[PDB]
Amino acid sequence: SVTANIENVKKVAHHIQKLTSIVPEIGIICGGKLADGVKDKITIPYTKIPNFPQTSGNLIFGTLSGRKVVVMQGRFHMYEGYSNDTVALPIRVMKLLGVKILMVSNAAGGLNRSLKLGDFVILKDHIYLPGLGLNNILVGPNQEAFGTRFPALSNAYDRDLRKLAVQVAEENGFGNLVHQGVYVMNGGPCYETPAECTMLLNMGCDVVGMSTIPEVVIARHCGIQVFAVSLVTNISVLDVEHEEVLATGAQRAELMQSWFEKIIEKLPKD
Amino acid sequence: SVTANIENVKKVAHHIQKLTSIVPEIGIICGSGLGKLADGVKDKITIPYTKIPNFPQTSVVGHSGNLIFGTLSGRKVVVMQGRFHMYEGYSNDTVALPIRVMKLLGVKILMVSNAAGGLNRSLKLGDFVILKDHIYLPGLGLNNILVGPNQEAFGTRFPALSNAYDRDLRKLAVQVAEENGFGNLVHQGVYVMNGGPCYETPAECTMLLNMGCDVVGMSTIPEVVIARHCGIQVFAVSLVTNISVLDVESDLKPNHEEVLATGAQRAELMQSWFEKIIEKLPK
Amino acid sequence: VTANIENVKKVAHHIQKLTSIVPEIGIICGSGLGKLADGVKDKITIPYTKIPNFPQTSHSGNLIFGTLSGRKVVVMQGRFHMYEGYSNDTVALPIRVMKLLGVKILMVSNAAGGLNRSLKLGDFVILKDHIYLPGLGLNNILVGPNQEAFGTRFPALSNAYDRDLRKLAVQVAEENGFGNLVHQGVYVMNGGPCYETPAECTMLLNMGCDVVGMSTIPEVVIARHCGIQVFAVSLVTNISVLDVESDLKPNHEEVLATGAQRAELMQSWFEKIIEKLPKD
Ligand SMILES: Nc1nc(Cl)c2nc[nH]c2n1
Ligand SMILES: Nc1nc(Cl)c2nc[nH]c2n1
Repeated sequence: SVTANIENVKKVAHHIQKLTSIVPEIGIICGGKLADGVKDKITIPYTKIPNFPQTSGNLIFGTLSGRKVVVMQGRFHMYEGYSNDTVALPIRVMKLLGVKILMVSNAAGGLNRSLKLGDFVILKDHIYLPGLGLNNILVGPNQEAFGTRFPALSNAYDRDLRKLAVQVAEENGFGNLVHQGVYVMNGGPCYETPAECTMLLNMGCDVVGMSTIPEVVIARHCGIQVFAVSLVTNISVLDVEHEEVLATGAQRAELMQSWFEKIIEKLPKD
Repeated sequence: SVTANIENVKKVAHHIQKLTSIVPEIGIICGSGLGKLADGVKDKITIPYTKIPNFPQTSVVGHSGNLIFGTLSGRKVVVMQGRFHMYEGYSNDTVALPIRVMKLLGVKILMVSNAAGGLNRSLKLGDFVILKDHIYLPGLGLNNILVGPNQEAFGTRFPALSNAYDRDLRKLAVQVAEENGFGNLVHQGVYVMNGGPCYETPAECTMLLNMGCDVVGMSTIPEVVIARHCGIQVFAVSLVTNISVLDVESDLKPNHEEVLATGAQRAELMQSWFEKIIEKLPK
Repeated sequence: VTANIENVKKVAHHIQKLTSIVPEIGIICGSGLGKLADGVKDKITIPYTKIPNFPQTSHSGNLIFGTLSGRKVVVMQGRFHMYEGYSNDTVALPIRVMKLLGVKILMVSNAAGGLNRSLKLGDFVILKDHIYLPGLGLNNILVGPNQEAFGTRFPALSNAYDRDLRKLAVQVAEENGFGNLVHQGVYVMNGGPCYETPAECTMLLNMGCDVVGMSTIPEVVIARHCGIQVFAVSLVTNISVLDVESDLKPNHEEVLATGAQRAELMQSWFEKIIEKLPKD
C-alpha cells in the first residue's frame, strides 16, 4: 500500500487533474445509478490512475444538479483486506481535488425494530467498533497536512446536511422512509449473529454495516463535511431461533439517486 | 504463512489422504474436557502436525498437535489435538486452514469444546454450555478470520451466521445429556470471544454479561466462522472452567491451572457425551 | 525488537551502565505528570535515543532516574500510544525493562474523557478497573508468543489496580484536602486517535465505563503480566459529549490545558503517595 501522505495524495490528485478540468465540490461514494445521472462526465477507471488503489472501479467527474461532483464507483471495504492508507487515499485525493462535501450511501442491517426494509437511515452518528478496538483508519503516524492527530467526531454527520436531506425527502413525498440513526460498523464480512445484533441494538445502534465509518473518519479528519445514508437492505435477526416470491428491485437506487440529486441541488454554494 | 486457499488446502488434504484411508465425516476440535476424546478413537491413525507439509504447527509445550483419524461410536472422525488460538499470534489463514482441510477431507459436522468463564450467574463450575450463538468481538472489530480476499472455493464473501450452532445438533446434545443423567449440567448460551490472552476484568465481565453473554472464551468462534463459511455444520460446547468475577472488590482470580483442572475433571463426562452424540448423529 | 527476556535484559543492562539507581517505582507521565520528572532529585536523565534497542518516541522521550520522596524512581517521559502505530513489543518493552531494573510499583497517569456524569473537568479518576476494548477485540498487547520469563500465558487481571495503592492514593488526597477531586472508576480504552462520538460515549457509559482514553491499559497489562503492582489515575481533561445535537465538543488543546492545570496537584499527589508507600 502507498501511504496516504500529502506527497502521494498530491501525485494522484495532480494526475487526475490532468485528465479532467472538473474541480469537484461534492464527492459521492456509491453504496449505483447516481453515476448515470452525471452530466458532461469524464469516467476515469481506477486502473488509469497511478498509485490509486485498485478495486475496475471508476472515478466519475461531471455535474449533477448543476454542481461539480466526483463520484466513487467502487469502494474499498476493510473486510476485503485493504489497508488504512488504501481506504484513506481516495478521500484525501478528493480533498485535494476540491471536494467540500462527501455524500455516501451504504447497505445496512436494520437493528432498530421500527425500521422497514428499504428505509433510508441517515447517519447522525456512528459507533466505530473497529476504531474503538485499535483498528481505527487513523492509527499510524498522523498525516498533518490533512488533519489533526486527535480528530473530534462531533457533528461528524453534518447536522445541516442532515436537516436538508430530511427536508428534501419530506418535500418529495418520502419522508416516511427516512430516519436518522446511529450506524455501527461491523468489520465483517460475516453478517452479525442474532446475539451480535441484540447487543448492537442495546448499545443504541440503529443500523449495522461493514463500511463508511473509515471514509467518514478520513473525511472529517481533513475537514470534508459528511452526509451518509444507510439503505436498510435487511432487517437484522435478533432471535437465534419457507421461501417466497421476492422482488429485489433497484428502485431504492432510483429513489436514492433522486434524493441525492435533489439534496445536491439545494446545497449552499459559493 | 500459507494462505488457506483451495490450492494449499487441497495439497494438505491430499497429503493426509496419502497417510490415512479414513474419510472423516465428523471433525472434533479438542478443547477442554476433550483431551480424552482422542483416546476413545478406535482403529486410529495419529498424524502429528509436524508430519503434514504446509499444515500449521502448534505445540503443547513443544509437543506438536496431532490429527487423529479413526472411528468413534461407529463414525469416521478426524480429531484435532492442538488448536490455533489467535492470542498465540496465529494468522487467519493458519486458523482457517485445518477447518478447510477438514472440509476437503469430508467433514460434515464440526464438534468443538472450549474452556470458558461463566458470566451467566446461574452457571456452576463444570457446567456445559452449548453454544447456541456467539458474539465475535474480534470479528465486529475488524479482526474477523474472514477478513481478506474471500476464498470462493470454500464459501461466500458474506456468510450468514444464522443457525451457526446447528439447532438440531444442539437439540440432540441436550437429549443425550438428559438421557444419560446430566441434563442438569447442560445449558445453552451465547459465547462471546475475548481475543485474550488476558482473563477478563470484572468490568469487562459485567459488560459482557449485560451484553447478553453467558460464557466468555478466547477460542472457537474463528473456527466456527470458517466452518460455517464452508458449510460445515457446527456443534460447540463450553466447559465452564471458572465463574467470572464481576466485582473488582474481590479476592477470587481466574487462573489457567484451575481451568485445566476443571477440563481434566469433566473430560470423561464430556468425552462420553460427545461419543453418545456422535452415536446418534444421523448418517 | 521483540520484548523477550534477551532484548529486555540488553536494554536493562545498558541502562544499568548509565545509572546506579535501582528504581523501585516506575512512573509513566501522562497528563498532570509533565511536572513529576522535575521534582526528581539526584536524577540522571537518559534520553531514549541513547538507549540501544529502546523504542523511540520524542523531542526524544526520557528515562529519568533519581529519588522522589526518598524513593528510587524511574520516570518515563514519553509514552508509546498504540494509536501512533507502535507494536505490542514496542509498548511492552519499557515496562519489562522496568521490571528487570527493579520496579515493583508502576504509577501512571493519563488524560481521559469523563463519561460518568458526576465527573468534573480536572477531577482525578483512579483506575480501579478497565475495559480493554482493543484487548477484547484481538489487539491485546499480549497477543503473540507468551514471553515466559516475564509472566504467564493467561494473566489474571484481578486486582490489576492494586486496591491497597488505591486506598493509599485516596487517603493521601483526603489528607491533603483534595479528596473531593478524587474518584475511582472504570477506564475504557478507545484505540483512538479519534475522540469518541456521542454515540460511542453513550455506549461506553452504559457499559459501565467512567472515563475513556487511548492509553495505559496496554502498559498496565504488561505490568500486571510481569507482576508489577499498578496504580493509575485519569485526569478528566474533558467531559464526554453524549448528545450529537450539541455544538459542544472535545478540544485537544483544552485537554492539554486541563491536564496541565492539575499537574502540580497531581505531582504533589504522586510524591505524597510515593512517600507513604511501604518500603523494605
Ligand atoms: N477469554 C476467556 N475467559 C475465561 Cl474466564 C476463560 N476460562 C477458560 N478459558 C477462558 N477464556
Ligand atoms: N479516547 C479519548 N477520549 C477522550 Cl474524551 C479524552 N480526553 C483526553 N484524552 C482522551 N482520549
